[PDB]
Amino acid sequence: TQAVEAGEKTVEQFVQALNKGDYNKAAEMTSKKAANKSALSEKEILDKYQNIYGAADVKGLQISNLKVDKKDDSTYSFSYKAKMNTSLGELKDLSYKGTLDRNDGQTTINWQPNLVFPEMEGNDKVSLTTQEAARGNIIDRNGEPLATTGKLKQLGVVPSKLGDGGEKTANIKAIASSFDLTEDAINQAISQSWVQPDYFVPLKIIDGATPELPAGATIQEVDGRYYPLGEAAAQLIGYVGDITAEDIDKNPELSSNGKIGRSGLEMAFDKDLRGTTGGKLSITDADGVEKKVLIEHEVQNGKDIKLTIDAKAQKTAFDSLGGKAGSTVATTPKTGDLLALASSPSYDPNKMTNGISQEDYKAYEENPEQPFISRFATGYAPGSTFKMITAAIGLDNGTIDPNEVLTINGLKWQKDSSWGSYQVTRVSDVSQVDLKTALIYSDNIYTAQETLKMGEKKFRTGLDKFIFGEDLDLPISMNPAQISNEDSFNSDILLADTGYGQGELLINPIQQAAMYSVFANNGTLVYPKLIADKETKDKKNVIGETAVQTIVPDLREVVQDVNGTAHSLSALGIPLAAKTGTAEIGGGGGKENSFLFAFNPDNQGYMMVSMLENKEDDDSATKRASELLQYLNQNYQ
Repeated sequence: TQAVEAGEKTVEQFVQALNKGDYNKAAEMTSKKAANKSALSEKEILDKYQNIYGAADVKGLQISNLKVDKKDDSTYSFSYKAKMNTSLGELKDLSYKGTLDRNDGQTTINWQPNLVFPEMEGNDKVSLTTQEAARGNIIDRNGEPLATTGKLKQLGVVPSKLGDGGEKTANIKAIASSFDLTEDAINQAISQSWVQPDYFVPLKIIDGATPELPAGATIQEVDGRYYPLGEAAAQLIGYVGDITAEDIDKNPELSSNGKIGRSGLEMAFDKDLRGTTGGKLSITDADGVEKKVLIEHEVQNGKDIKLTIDAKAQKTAFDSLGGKAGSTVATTPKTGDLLALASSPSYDPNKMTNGISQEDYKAYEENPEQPFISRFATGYAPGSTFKMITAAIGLDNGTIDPNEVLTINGLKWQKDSSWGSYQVTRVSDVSQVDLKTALIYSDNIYTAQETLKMGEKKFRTGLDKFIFGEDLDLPISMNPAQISNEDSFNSDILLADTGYGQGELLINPIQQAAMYSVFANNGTLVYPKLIADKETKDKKNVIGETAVQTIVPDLREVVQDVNGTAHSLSALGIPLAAKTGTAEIGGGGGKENSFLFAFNPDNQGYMMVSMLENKEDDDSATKRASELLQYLNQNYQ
């Protein structure tokens, strides 16, 4: 058993070297080239493994059921089952056999071609045929395409037909002025290292009508990924890019010639959209006749994925932001169907997947407003819109009397002199403020007082009945909401700030639309839903129905009362219950975020949560919501 265990260690080190891709380390574990020992030399074994395993993208060689005994005084036989992953799938149940050589004081492997693949002999070759799978489509709730593989117009130039001296400079300026291109960019494209005099040098993709083609201009039809909404859904859908040799090392089942999702849903649903590579991995004879077929299966195209998004609401919600930093979430609050997940500013995903320059990509990454951010999935302080939750909690535990009137003098207020210079600030100097008045005028001092009067324990008890700390079942990279950094505020100031929603709270717009959905389901929290076919999961008795039937009538007045903060939305003439909010936030000035929550209190057909990050002066989310509220009130009742 002394040499048997030394032989078992030799087989394990040989497999481990093949599994790690170190073929030279595995080849040096073989005996000398002979007839009763190894078949090839060490350098020939290296080239055979590197060519065969490299062509099939073999990765993850692991063995089992290893048995090593003894055949002669110096020969030990070994056998084992093995498994490996290739570019066509998993090779399961591979019976490997061989012999060892115990000359000198170390044990080597009598290498044979059957150690590459089980039934290989002599000068047998390995052939791999593959068929690329078509990437599945991403569609909205009504079948409209959001991410599709279609035909594109590739506008390029042939430098031979461009001219010589003077005529070449005139045609470059003619194409640059006819397709809105830079004159120096066309010269740089035709002067790269890969360019030859007659090579078709691609320039840009034409997503419309093709104008007149001057001398040297030509258009060719190529197939690629196309995003109809473009930047309107760039953060949600994402983009796909060319698969690199490093991506194949991570997952061999990818197509070493296709596309892979880099961000958004194209990446979160990459496996379900890319399908499976079809083809056949066969062992051929010395010429080219197949002996045995190892792996073979038909190509399967990627399955289409249907979202709850509305293609027209996603475009309207994005355009309403006007390119400013912000986000908008539109849901059907009774089922959680995410009708729109807009984020602004945004990037062009079509330009991203169809060749983007280093300057345009650097302009996206170094933009101070950061268009790459999925703002609907980024945690923010909910702002003074959070009064609705604090009030509903205050009504459930009997802390807040809807008819009790607090006397507030001025625009600033603090509990004691222990607060130092900090004071809760409000915008409207209303002396007699009750619950309805504080919701109409968005009075933070009222909310700050009722929160301290409620206490931390009773406040967290009502907050814990929501979705704080929960990871939502959504294919969107997202962190769970939090009430504070730790489980205790340990500060009356932080408790009051959390009352009107700007302490250490972190709730992204999707999680906000889930928490605010209780006012459309009589206190029942309906979780958001992005996939059209999934079931509607809900959370009952989050707040009392009494608080819903008390705050929702006041939220109507936030729109209808002439001093309401959302009174500009009464121009719509539709049943609206809204609530505005602001949040004061590395240097800089008053980084203020304008929020807006609004829904239909008559039919609960739609719910909207929009916000503007670092708002400009005189700008607000309420000013930009008139267009989206009309479409949601018309098509979602």
